[PDB]
Amino acid sequence: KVFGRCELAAAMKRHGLDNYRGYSLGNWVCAAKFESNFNTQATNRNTDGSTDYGILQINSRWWCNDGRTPGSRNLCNIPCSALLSSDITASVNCAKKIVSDGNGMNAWVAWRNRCKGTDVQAWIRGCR
Ligand SMILES: [Cl-]
Ligand SMILES: [Cl-]
Ligand SMILES: [Cl-]
Repeated sequence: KVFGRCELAAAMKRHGLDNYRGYSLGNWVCAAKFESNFNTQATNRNTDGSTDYGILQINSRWWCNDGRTPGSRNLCNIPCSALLSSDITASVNCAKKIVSDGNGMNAWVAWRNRCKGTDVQAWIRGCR
């Protein structure tokens, strides 16, 4: 599913991301825009052999099991395919574990490089 901007904003707010660990809703929507272009089906391979999955591009090295990342952990205890569902619950639940692990949203390279320090509330401007 390719979400609309305001459609994703509303889904992320319903699942508890608005000001989760201090990060307003626009931070998460900006993050999803540049990680996946709002596409729950997005995948991208990493040079180390891991793969990033879903609207927030969660890495199989640490967070999900895809059966092909040697020496990996599965800290969200889920298959990486669950992060590809048109239902974003698994992705959001796992994102909360990531953003709580010490580095905040700096865990997402795209957030640090394209959202951090910008006017992220523009990503939610004009939505209900
Ligand atoms: Cl599994
Ligand atoms: Cl933080
Ligand atoms: Cl914008």
